Amino acid sequence: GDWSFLGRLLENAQEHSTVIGKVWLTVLFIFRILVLGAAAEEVWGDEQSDFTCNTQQPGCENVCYDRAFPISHVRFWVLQIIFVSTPTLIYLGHVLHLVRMEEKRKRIAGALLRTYVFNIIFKTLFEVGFIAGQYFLYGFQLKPLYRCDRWPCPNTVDCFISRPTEKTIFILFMLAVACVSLLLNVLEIYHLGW
Amino acid sequence: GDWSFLGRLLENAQEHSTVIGKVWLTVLFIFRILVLGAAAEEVWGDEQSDFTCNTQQPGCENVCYDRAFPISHVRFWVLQIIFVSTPTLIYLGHVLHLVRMEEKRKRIAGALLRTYVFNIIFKTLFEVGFIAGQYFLYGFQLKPLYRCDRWPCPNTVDCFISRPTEKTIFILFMLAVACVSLLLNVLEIYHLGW
Amino acid sequence: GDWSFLGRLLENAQEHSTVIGKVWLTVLFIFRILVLGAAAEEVWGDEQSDFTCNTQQPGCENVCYDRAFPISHVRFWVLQIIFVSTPTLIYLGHVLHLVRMEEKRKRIAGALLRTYVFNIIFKTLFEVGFIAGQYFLYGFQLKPLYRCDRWPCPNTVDCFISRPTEKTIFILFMLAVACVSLLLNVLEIYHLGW
Amino acid sequence: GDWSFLGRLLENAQEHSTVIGKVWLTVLFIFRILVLGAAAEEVWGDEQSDFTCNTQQPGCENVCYDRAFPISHVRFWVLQIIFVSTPTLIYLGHVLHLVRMEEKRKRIAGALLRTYVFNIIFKTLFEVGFIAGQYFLYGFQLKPLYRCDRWPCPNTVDCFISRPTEKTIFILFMLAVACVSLLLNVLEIYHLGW
Amino acid sequence: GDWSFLGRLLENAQEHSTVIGKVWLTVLFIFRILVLGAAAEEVWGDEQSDFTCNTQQPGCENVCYDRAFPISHVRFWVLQIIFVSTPTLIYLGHVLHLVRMEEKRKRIAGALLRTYVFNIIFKTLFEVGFIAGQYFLYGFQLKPLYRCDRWPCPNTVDCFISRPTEKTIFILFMLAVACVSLLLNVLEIYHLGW
Amino acid sequence: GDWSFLGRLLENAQEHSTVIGKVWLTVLFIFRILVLGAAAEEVWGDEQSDFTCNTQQPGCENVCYDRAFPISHVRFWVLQIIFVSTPTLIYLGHVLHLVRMEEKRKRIAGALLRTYVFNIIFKTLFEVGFIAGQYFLYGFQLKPLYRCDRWPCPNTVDCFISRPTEKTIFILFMLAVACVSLLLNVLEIYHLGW
Ligand SMILES: CCCCCCCCCCCCCC(=O)OC[C@H](COP(=O)([O-])OCC[N+](C)(C)C)OC(=O)CCCCCCCCCCCCC
Ligand SMILES: CCCCCCCCCCCCCC(=O)OC[C@H](COP(=O)([O-])OCC[N+](C)(C)C)OC(=O)CCCCCCCCCCCCC
Ligand SMILES: CCCCCCCCCCCCCC(=O)OC[C@H](COP(=O)([O-])OCC[N+](C)(C)C)OC(=O)CCCCCCCCCCCCC
Ligand SMILES: CCCCCCCCCCCCCC(=O)OC[C@H](COP(=O)([O-])OCC[N+](C)(C)C)OC(=O)CCCCCCCCCCCCC
Ligand SMILES: CCCCCCCCCCCCCC(=O)OC[C@H](COP(=O)([O-])OCC[N+](C)(C)C)OC(=O)CCCCCCCCCCCCC
Ligand SMILES: CCCCCCCCCCCCCC(=O)OC[C@H](COP(=O)([O-])OCC[N+](C)(C)C)OC(=O)CCCCCCCCCCCCC
Repeated sequence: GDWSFLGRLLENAQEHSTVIGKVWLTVLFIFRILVLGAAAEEVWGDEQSDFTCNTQQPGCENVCYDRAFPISHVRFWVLQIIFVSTPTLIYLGHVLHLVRMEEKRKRIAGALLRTYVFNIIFKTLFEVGFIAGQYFLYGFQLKPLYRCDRWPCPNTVDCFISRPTEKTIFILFMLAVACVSLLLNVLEIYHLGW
Repeated sequence: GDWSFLGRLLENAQEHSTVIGKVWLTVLFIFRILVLGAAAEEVWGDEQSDFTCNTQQPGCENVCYDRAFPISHVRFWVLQIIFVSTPTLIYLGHVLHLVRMEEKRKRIAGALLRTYVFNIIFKTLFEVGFIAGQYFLYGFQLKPLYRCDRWPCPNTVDCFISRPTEKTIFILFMLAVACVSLLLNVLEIYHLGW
Repeated sequence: GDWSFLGRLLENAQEHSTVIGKVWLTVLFIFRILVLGAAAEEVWGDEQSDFTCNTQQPGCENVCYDRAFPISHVRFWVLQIIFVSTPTLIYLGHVLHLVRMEEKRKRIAGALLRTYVFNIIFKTLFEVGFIAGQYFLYGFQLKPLYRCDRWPCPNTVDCFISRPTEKTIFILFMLAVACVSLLLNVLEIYHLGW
Repeated sequence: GDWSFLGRLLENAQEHSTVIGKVWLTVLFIFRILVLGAAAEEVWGDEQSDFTCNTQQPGCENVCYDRAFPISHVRFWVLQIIFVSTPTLIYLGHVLHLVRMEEKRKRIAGALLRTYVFNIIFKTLFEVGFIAGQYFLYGFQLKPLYRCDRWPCPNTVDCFISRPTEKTIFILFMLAVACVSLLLNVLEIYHLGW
Repeated sequence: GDWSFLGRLLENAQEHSTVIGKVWLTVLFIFRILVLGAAAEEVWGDEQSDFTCNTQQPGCENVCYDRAFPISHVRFWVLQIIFVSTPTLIYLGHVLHLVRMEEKRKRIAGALLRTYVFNIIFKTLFEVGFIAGQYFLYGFQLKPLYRCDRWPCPNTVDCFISRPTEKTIFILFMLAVACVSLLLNVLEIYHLGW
Repeated sequence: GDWSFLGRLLENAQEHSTVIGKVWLTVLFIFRILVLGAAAEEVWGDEQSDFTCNTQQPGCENVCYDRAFPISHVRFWVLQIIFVSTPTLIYLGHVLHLVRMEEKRKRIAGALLRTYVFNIIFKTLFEVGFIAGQYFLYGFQLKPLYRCDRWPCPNTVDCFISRPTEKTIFILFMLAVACVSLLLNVLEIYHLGW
């Protein structure tokens, strides 16, 4: 998609953020947004086209793909990116507001300190939450075979998924990127406190 | 699509708007435009391609998809974005006109105050209206099965929709974003009055 | 498509135009160009792919789609945009030429006044003309069923169109946008005269 | 495609050219490049996909499409644009070279006059030539039916073309644009001579 | 594809190059890169999709397309562009290095002269080489029929190619462009020597 | 995909890097990123669409493509580019941090020297590693035939790959580019030490 607006906002965040925060933003842009655009979106292009079920029942493939993949992985990662980014926008807005107020009348202390720490907190929580949701929804291994018993499918039908190994690889890659982001938030807290 | 022109106009609106207004515009750009471009448009890519009806009647799938989905959701959201944005453009134009007039001769009071409040009002009305239209047209749950009795379909035919669960998720996501926009307009009114 | 060049020219037109003219250009960019790019072009993507005729005759679907839709709607709107825009480019060029001449030697009167009024006139005429052509070619309701008797089709065949309801909606939307443009040209004339 | 580089060069040409030349370049950008990108390329998207021949012979559709359409129209127009543009680049380069030489040492006369006139000449010749080639290759009406007798086709087979009416419309549109370009070159010559 | 980076580098090369070199770069950008992007890539879009073999043997079309077209033409031209461009980048880098060194301490002679001449030489060699490779691999006429005897094909099968005439036209066009580039390099050498 | 952000970061790296480093970055941008975008991604577009297995077993093609190509080549190259780039970003960040610190108070020595050398080291290791992984996973020749015995396939089935020769060519091209990158890192080390 088009991430230019968010790109500008997060560059401005880089202008006003800790070094570890800059590392976090660079990770976000290179290892998550870029990887989705260049690589992952082409793996999931034929997710439903190349999803094959051994049946002659109309509508069984559709409902079985819907049950196998309620939300697609790529979409889930998109939402994860947006949500983990939002706190940074909040902090950047607080900063610009204080700057405008100073200008009206006539560098991390007071409200900025607290707000930044809270930003860190929320980023961490959201990240952990998406990780856990991904685990409980799919785990971290996409098996080639999916057995479906949803109406209109007669008895249990066997269905086969496109590119399970490649998808598995990218699932783990993005999970590792998320864990790196968590480590970076922890390091930022430590740096602040000491 | 290409939202760059609107992007520039709404950035200019950010230059001249309340803090809560800036939050509203950031929500608009990140949670609605971006989500449509990156995520939702790929969910609805195969809306009619993967729409399957259990019949051998030529033309039944077409008329049954037309009856099930008169306007697509993504298109409806596009129109919603445009319409909720228009008032902001009107207010921005009023502002630039007053600036040009001052320049000819030789900061929210008088006409700007009223016009801004009215902008808020219209944004709210339009938002609520689209929400209600969405509800009365589709509700907020897209069932996998759609039973169609429209000519040329013989008797009632069963038809099956692509990605009902994912579409349901995104419907609710966008509804929640709209409700957040409403809360923001209310907060802006309150801030003005007090 | 790519409207950037025209975008720049019409922004320059905004630099030199009446307030109502600025409103007209904003309408052009937001409600016509943007709507086509984001929404309408995806409705008409499968116009011929999902056009189904109940026959086993080779070539009947092609000739029946050609007879049903001689020019596609989206293409017609593209041409409408270009043509209604041209006068504005003519006026902008007259303006830049006078500016260059002043520069050589060493704000709406004389030739600029007349030329601007004529621009208005032409914009109006073209708009009305496209509206009427659209009406006489298609009307403003796209029926799902189209009965075709063109060779090689044997006797009369029934053919079915993709997304008739959505297309009908967008037809009316664009017609209303055109009528708004007409009202704006009328208002601009009135403002000039008084 | 991507016409940005050529766009920049021809904008520079506008910086150094007659008023009628500026009109010519605006015509080139709006009525030929833009129309191809936004409209014509979508008419010819399914030129071979929706080309249907009434036969069961493998390879007959391919050779019959190749014989019906040796070069596609859109490609022919692309080449026409490039070739009619080249002279303008030559003149612009002559100009920049003279400017650089003046700079080394320490507004249409001499070499610039001749070179510009010759540019006009070549533009005219190329235009007329492409027009005539288009006529002799296709004429200006694309008939729906094409009868093909090329091996491997057995006896004569009937083949049917996609969107003949729409293609016919756009053929005539582009021909009229080319004739307007010719009129503009003639007017430029007249302006120079008088 | 995206040629913007290379575009910037070669514009910088234009800043520091002979007039004939500027002509060469303009040829490169307009007649080779642009033609590929706008025109040729759409001719070769369905190279394998519309490649039809008269057989019922699974896998024969794949191996016969692979034997007929080991490397596609468009890809070959892409590589040709890259390779003929590289020397220019080398010369530009030599230039910028000398400029930086002058800056540290505190216009074609010495090392720059030799390096530029060598650039010319390499460009010529590479060009000639690609031309000859194209000839020995395909010649300059793409016949519609290709007879294939590669396993798993039983005996010899007849296979038919998409758009042979159009491809033939573009092959010759690009060959002529390459010969023009050669003439330009020769002219540049002559200009230097005299 | 979209490499603009990385492009900016690596341009900044060029601002602060050795000449051989600049050559390395130019190689990265021209011979790896550009080649993937313009050429390789179109070779691997139909990797699974045109993958044909001689069987009537549902799901055998999917599992046999997954076993033949666990990760696609293009995706592997994408990851290779990202990883070999990361060290350069680390070094650039170290540099900008030292610059900011100098600014607070009031050119390759100390920490910058070590960090740069380590960057070189890591780039080399990663490169070699990806090379070896590519070899052990696929080798450097993609055979047309792949024999598959994975469930649900009955006994051993023959499967055929799209464009094996072209893919083989590009595999070797990218391997040679990687070896050139290795030579450049070695040359940079030598230049530093002497
Ligand atoms: C503010 C934070 C709010 C958090 C709210 C959490 C709400 C949790 C509701 C718990 C209801 C559980 C009941 C249930 O769900 O019924 C079981 C059903 C799965 O059925 P199954 O066991 O057969 O396996 C499924 C196999 N299949 C994947 C092929 C289908 O559904 C599942 O378990 C899938 C559950 C997926 C949960 C996704 C949570 C996303 C959290 C995002 C947080 C973002 C923070 C900003
Ligand atoms: C300035 C504001 C003007 C507002 C004008 C509102 C006009 C309301 C006209 C009321 C006519 C009702 C009669 C009717 O419509 O016949 C019923 C028919 C649905 O048939 P059904 O009951 O079988 O279920 C349908 C199930 N199916 C979805 C699968 C097809 O159609 C429906 O109800 C669908 C109705 C959808 C209404 C959409 C309203 C959009 C408002 C946008 C506001 C924007 C403000 C800027
Ligand atoms: C400078 C201005 C010049 C204006 C020139 C106007 C020329 C008018 C020529 C009049 C000839 C009428 C004879 C005729 O056309 O035979 C009837 C035939 C339709 O047959 P049908 O009755 O069975 O229904 C058709 C149903 N079907 C749509 C499914 C096919 O064709 C039609 O009526 C369709 C006619 C469509 C007219 C489109 C006019 C566009 C104007 C654009 C103006 C732009 C200004 C800048
Ligand atoms: C520097 C200027 C050089 C100009 C060189 C002109 C060379 C002319 C060669 C004359 C040879 C004629 C013999 C011939 O060609 O055999 C006839 C054959 C058509 O067979 P057919 O009669 O059955 O109808 C064809 C029906 N079908 C279209 C469905 C296939 O081919 C045709 O006539 C098609 C001929 C198409 C000519 C295209 C000329 C393009 C000029 C571009 C100028 C650009 C200037 C910068
Ligand atoms: C630094 C410069 C290094 C240059 C190295 C040149 C190496 C030449 C190796 C010579 C081996 C010849 C043996 C051979 O190849 O066996 C014959 C076989 C073709 O079989 P066939 O006769 O049946 O016809 C083929 C018909 N079919 C196209 C449908 C398949 O293959 C062919 O001849 C096709 C040969 C294609 C050669 C392409 C050379 C590209 C040069 C690029 C230079 C770039 C400079 C920067
Ligand atoms: C920090 C560095 C960590 C490096 C960790 C290396 C871990 C190595 C694990 C070794 C396990 C070997 C067991 C195994 O794998 O079972 C054999 C199985 C292949 O079965 P097969 O023999 O039948 O042939 C396969 C033919 N087929 C391609 C059509 C499927 O799998 C294979 O061998 C394929 C193995 C592919 C290895 C890819 C390594 C990528 C390294 C990237 C380094 C990036 C540095 C930043």
